[PDB]
Amino acid sequence: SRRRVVITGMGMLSPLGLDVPSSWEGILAGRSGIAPIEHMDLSAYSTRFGGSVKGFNVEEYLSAKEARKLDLFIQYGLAASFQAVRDSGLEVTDANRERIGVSMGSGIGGLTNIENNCRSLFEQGPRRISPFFVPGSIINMVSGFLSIHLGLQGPNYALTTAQTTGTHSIGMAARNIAYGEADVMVAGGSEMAACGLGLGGFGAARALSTRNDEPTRASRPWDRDRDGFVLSDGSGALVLEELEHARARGARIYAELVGFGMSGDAFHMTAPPEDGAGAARCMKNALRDAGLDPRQVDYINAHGTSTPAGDIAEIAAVKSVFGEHAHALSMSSTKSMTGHLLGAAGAVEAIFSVLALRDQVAPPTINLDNPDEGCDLDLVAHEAKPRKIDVALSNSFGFGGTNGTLVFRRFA
Amino acid sequence: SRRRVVITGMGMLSPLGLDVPSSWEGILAGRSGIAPIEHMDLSAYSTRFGGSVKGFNVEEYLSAKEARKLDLFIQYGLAASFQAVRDSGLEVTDANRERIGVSMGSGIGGLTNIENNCRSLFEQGPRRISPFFVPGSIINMVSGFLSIHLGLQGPNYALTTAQTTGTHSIGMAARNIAYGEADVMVAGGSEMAACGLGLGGFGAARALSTRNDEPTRASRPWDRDRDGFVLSDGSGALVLEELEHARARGARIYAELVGFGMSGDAFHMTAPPEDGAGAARCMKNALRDAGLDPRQVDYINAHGTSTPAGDIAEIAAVKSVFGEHAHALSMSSTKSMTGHLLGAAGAVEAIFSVLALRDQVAPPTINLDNPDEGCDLDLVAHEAKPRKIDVALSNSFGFGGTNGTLVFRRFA
Ligand SMILES: CC(C)CNC(=O)c1cc[nH]n1
Ligand SMILES: CC(C)CNC(=O)c1cc[nH]n1
Repeated sequence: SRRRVVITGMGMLSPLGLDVPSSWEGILAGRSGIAPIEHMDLSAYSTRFGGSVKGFNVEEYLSAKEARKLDLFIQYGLAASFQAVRDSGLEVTDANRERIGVSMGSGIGGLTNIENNCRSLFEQGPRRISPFFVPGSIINMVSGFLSIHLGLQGPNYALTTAQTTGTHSIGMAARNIAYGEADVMVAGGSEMAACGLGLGGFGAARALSTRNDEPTRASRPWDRDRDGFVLSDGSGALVLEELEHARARGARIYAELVGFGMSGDAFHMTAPPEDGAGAARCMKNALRDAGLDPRQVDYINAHGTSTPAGDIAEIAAVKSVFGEHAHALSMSSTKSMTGHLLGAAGAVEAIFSVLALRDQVAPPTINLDNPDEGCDLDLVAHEAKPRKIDVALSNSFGFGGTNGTLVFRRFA
Repeated sequence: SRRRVVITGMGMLSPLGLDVPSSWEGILAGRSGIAPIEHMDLSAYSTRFGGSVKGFNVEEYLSAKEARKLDLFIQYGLAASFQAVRDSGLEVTDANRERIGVSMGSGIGGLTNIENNCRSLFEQGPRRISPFFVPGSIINMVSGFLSIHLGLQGPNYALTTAQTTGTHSIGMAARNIAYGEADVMVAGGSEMAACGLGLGGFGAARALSTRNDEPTRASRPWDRDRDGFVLSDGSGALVLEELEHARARGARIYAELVGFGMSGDAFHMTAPPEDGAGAARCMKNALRDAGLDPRQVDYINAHGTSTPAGDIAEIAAVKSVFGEHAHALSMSSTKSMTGHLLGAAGAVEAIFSVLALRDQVAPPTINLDNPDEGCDLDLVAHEAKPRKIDVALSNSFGFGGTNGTLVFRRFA
């Protein structure tokens, strides 16, 4: 029946690093990747900072000629994907290429490319729209280009569930493997929404921290003085592999993906219910999916976006699911350091949860200077905490009240 | 052993009609929904026609104020979804709401809303971007809004696989039910890409027919004079239901969804391999998934987009999968009449495949006046053909060489 699914490769671009080891070092050091934005003039914007991928060189991966036609989210997705596949040691052959697929998603996709092509259309005319505009901007083309570059003939798709995308992409890819639709999936998310429409759109919703004077202090999940999320760019990709397939080739296994939960809040497009009932249903689904006692959960990588409503509803959900055990587990928001990578948030955070299992350390929630009312769990304030982690849970919640939970455990 | 999945409700907005029965009356009458586009100045564009939804009244579904918050593609997906739920007679209760989910996707999503917000951003600056710009434009908001409106707490997601979206959405929803993760899913696709960036984008890629003098004859799949696809808008939704759940409430069952296939070409971004090998793999995968012999297929609803390369490669794939049986089955492109609904193409064509089973009639390929070299199958040229149909296949192929096949069978 269901096969087991393990993680054999990981790849990342984040505001903390151009790969997983560099990003993970920043996470354990409590380093902010948040800074005033340099690539554009934001003087008319109420938010002028975020998590950029600094010093990204697409020519470490792709020819300048190809990169020129690709939105940054595609470039970032491909880079993370290429890293994950190399990290896995997998050899794509005629014998296995039909069994290897990709599910790399995005919440927003090629908004920069769309904004630039809009400029061309309105300032000049449709004769100035790029012939590459559509395939260089649409969300499924991380999966599409990665399949073309590596010869992957397996299931090829893209999820778009806003800030849940990365979590759902990994969960559904794991289901593809579990049910025998594939033996290997490259799965994760990528995002680059840091153009005028992205910063302006989230700005127009009053969703973003306006702490321009101290950008590294802006993302402060569960802190009394939090005032909305920090917009960040990048990508995470994991190589997911059927367990017996991984054993057969002698793959290095990072961890086992044991649980995946999905749910809808069915409450509000942009706001969670105050009790976090949707997050609670999702986590319980994932825990049952994993065949676990909630007391087995040692570490939660929270969605923890630094929004007033979101942070407290997530505490509410965790308290509901874990009762007294909510006081024994460690929960942290790596968004304290990375900001909110939106569609990629769940992907980089799946990787941070797996590395919490490899290194037996809970990443910190930086900036948690004054926990808010009812935020009385172990939220790993300020500094990484070495502790026993056998089971780690990663939560993502998105616009539309779409929820995803991944459960990872150490593997023998 | 998996659970069986049946279709109990369908909804649609197409260039042929504001519901399923009006659209299907057009399909079987050989009617075109293609006309010069009226909603904009297309003087600088090489294509000035497409398949618009004519006379759509969002206030039959939403308050004017809910509707102002949402891109047209979201309005269209909600319309089709509300039709399908209503058509199914399903009653959402506290007992079942956790078992009812939604997978409504889009290929390109909120291009019109992005265009309109770009105009404000460049004319007046970011203070003029709508607060609802992001949640009202993102592809998962059909799934999100439908779940909030109907109280659906089951799996909530959206696929974006370009022109394969509707096929994949329906196939993965069917997997959700087959493997016990939901009892009911609303699945399909919506698209409204007939704006400047849509006609501009595909036009820059020379992907579109430029037959501005005869818009109704532009979409001519397998015809020697074909010159690119016709851009169309609309939406398809199906209520997928676990068979025992459908029978227990006395649901009317249109057909059974017995097979789903996915594959990647891993070849080119916008053109198939000339042998259609990825499409051949995808169809074999869906037939193996259904436990069917190729000889059991009576009707194929082709991808059939009216592109020089795609039409011919789809013939090669069908000839390769079905050998001698390629000449017994009937295959037609309803895009001859509807044009290419992109992300919604596979959703409306799944509905047309189900109604081909219900009514025992292969819809025509209109405008097939001079079939091209090797286009010598039964392509149902010009006129609907009544015939035995026990098994219908629906193919969708999209940018990145992402392929999906659905297999439907008569339910007695
Ligand atoms: C609905 C919003 C956009 C995201 N939701 C959360 O932040 C959350 C927290 C607890 N449950 N959902
Ligand atoms: C790969 C493009 C975007 C579409 N694909 C086809 O048209 C096709 C035909 C036979 N096999 N693939």
